[PDB]
Amino acid sequence: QLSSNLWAAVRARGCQFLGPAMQEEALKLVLLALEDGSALSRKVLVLFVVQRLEPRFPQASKTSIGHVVQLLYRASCFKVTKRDDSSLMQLKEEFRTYEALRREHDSQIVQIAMEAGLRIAPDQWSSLLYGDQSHKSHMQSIIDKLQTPA
Amino acid sequence: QQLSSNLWAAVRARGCQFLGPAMQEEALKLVLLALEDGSALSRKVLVLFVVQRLEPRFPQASKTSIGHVVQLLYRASCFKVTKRDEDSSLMQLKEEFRTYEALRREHDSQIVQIAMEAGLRIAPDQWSSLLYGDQSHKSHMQSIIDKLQTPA
Ligand SMILES: [Cl-]
Ligand SMILES: [Cl-]
Ligand SMILES: [Cl-]
Ligand SMILES: [Cl-]
Ligand SMILES: [Cl-]
Ligand SMILES: [Zn+2]
Repeated sequence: QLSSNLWAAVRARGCQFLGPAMQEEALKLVLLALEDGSALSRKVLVLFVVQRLEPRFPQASKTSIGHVVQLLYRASCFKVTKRDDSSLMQLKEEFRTYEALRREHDSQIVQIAMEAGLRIAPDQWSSLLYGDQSHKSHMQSIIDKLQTPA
Repeated sequence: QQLSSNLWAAVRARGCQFLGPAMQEEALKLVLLALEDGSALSRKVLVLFVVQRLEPRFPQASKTSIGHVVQLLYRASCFKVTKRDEDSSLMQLKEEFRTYEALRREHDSQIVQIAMEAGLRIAPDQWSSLLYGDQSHKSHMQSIIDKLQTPA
């Protein structure tokens, strides 16, 4: 019930979580393209990612990867250069490591759960987002930052 | 060949590469695919974009050789370069070269310029063979040579 309701809330907001392994690889590919400050259109960023993902993850599509990009967009990860032509995205300087990018990504899904009234604990979050229990403290610190400080 | 061997040696000596007519055609189309909308990519990311799509079709493709193809386009003044502080330089295809024909004209002209630098005299028929593997690009090659040789 809980997971189903979380992923519905994510999809309701134009976003997607592709499962722990696929999301991790999708994010590492976004990072590979943008960590040096390259400025890519959605077209080109998605082309870059889908092409490399599709062999291992056949569910990779322009639509599903676009939705992962939208999650990062909603999280304010990008500097956007607007045009008369397709707008460009760069990763903001503070988010050009996997740890940082993953922190904003994960925080955005927690905020979505808060927006939808879902009460999820660190252990549950670790399973949901990583398929393991090695990110409990990572998830606890995300939640603390979204609540009144001590 | 003598002229062919010498031409390609001259190109490679300048940090540039021509992958063969079929392969170079595909490589340039993939550069176009990444850059035709005005995206600004580092050499790193442009090479990655190209090799990831080229290598499955042409298994001899490497980051090193594709890097040399990008250098040929750079040498040919095809890019608008930007550089923010310490971050990597970014390449955009100049607006005038965002079609295959326009991009090939500048690429092909640069290779002709290299031939001239090296003192190689190659006729349009030979050029058509060299750059396209056919005899259907002789007039294209003549126009390129005339533009390099003769003021308009
Ligand atoms: Cl064309
Ligand atoms: Cl012709
Ligand atoms: Cl002809
Ligand atoms: Cl022509
Ligand atoms: Cl032509
Ligand atoms: Zn032509």
